[PDB]
Amino acid sequence: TYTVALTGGIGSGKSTVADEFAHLGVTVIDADIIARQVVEPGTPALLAIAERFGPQMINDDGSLNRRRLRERIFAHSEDKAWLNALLHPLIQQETRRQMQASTSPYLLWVVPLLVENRLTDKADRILVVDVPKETQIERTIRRDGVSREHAEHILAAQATREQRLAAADDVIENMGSADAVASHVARLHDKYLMLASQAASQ
Ligand SMILES: [Cl-]
Repeated sequence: TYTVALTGGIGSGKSTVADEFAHLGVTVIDADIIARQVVEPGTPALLAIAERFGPQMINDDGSLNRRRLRERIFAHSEDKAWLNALLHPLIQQETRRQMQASTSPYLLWVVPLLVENRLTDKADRILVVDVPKETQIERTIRRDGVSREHAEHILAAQATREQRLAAADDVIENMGSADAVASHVARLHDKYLMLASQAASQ
């Protein structure tokens, strides 16, 4: 299936761009969403986490108390492997299920912040969500509860803004009026529909 990679640094707001594509019927594959889905309220995996580590793992709406789980793994690094053994097969199965259930002309793949492979191994086109460096820092401080220096450190460990822009086929600046960002998405959506038709004609 014709695949567009959606990439962007921390604080780029790319999940809001992904949502705009989703609103046009595009299947969005996002490992961060799928990881939350496999431990949703009522799931066997969430029960296993609570039965091992305790009822403090579950908040009052039934969802995972992520910080309490992070604390447990931080105290006992051996429980990383247990958690990966529980969740990794579920994440693989759910990723594949969502891909197989897709009926859209193309797929949008939200690239993780830590990328292991060349994006061109998977993507037919690369879309970078770009914002100024200071916007990344500002948004990360507000959303993630980190200090400025921490945000600057995360940036230093990610691909640079310049490397991301150079690798991109298209760039969407997640800046200015939200209406205009959404119109930019709609314009790119048309380009991707045509490219998917061209790829399928072959
Ligand atoms: Cl292309």
